[PDB]
Amino acid sequence: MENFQKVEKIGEGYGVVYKARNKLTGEVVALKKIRLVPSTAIREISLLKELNHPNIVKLLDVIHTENKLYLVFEFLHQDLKKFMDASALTGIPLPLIKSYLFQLLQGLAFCHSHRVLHRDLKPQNLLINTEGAIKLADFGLVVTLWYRAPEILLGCKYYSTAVDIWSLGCIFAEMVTRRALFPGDSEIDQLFRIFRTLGTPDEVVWPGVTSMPDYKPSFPKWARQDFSKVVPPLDEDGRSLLSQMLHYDPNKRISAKAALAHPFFQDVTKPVPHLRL
Ligand SMILES: CN(C)CCCOc1ccc(Nc2cc(-n3cnc4ccccc43)ncn2)nc1
Repeated sequence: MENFQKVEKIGEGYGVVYKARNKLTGEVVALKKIRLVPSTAIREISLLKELNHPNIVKLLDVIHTENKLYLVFEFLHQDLKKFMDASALTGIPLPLIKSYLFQLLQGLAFCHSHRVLHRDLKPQNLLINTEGAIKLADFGLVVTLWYRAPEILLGCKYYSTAVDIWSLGCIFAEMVTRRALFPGDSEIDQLFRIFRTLGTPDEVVWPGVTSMPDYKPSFPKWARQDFSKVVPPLDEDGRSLLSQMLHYDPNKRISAKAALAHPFFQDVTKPVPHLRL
C-alpha cells in the first residue's frame, strides 16, 4: 500500500474508491479499500480475479495486508451517471445507447454463465472509456433502490441472475428518457412506483407472487400502463426488449443471452462517445 499514491476519491462502493498511482510502475488505477478479514471473503474475492471479460472492469490485484483489503482495478475515466448527466440536454444518441446495452448484456451473459450475479447494477458502477467500451464494476458479494428487482424488494432470499436484467432494463429506460424509471426513496415507495407503472403483480402474471415473504394481500391494486407512455422515444424493438427485461416473473424475464439475439440489436454498431474528461 505504501506502493500507491492516492490522487482523489472517486466513489463509494463495501468501501471507498480512489484514483491512485502505483509509485513504482507509474500505473494509474482505481483502488477500492474494503470496509474492515474473513477466510471466506478472501477466497471468494480471489476467484473474481479470474473472471475476466472485455466488459468487466479488470481486477488487477487483491492486497490483503493487514486487516484491510484493497482491490486494485484498471482505471476508467468516467461513469455512466456522469455521462448521462453531461448528455442530459440532448440525450445519449440511440446508437450509443444500443452499443452500451449490448456490451453490458455481453458482460452479464458471461458473469451469469459462471453463476456470478452482480446484484447492484446502477449508472454509478458502469464505467466508460474513450474508445466506446462500457464495463461492469463493483460486483457485490444513502443506498439507491431505483434499480432493485421486485423479487428482492418482496423478500426473496434466493434470487437469480434475473435481478441484473431488471436493473439493466431500468438503466436502458433511463438512458432513453433521461429520467430514472422508478426513483423510490424507500422499499415500499420503490415497490409502489413499480406497481403504479407495471400494474400490481398477481398470480396470473407472476405465479407464486402472493407467497413471497413481504407480499401483502392489502397492497393497492394498480392497473398496468402502456410502454408507449413509459419510454416514448424508443422504437417498438427497444420497447419489446425492455418489456421482456422488466417481466415481473424472474423465470419469464429475458436472459442476457436471449436478449443479445433480440431484433433490437440487428443494427448494433460501436460508436465512440464524446467525453469531456
Ligand atoms: C470525483 N467524483 C466527483 C467523480 C464521480 C465518479 O467518477 C469516476 C471516475 C472514474 C472512475 N473510475 C473507475 C472506477 C472503478 N470502480 C471500481 N469499483 C467501483 C465501485 C464504484 C464505483 C466505481 C468503481 N473502477 C475503475 N475505474 N470512477 C468514478
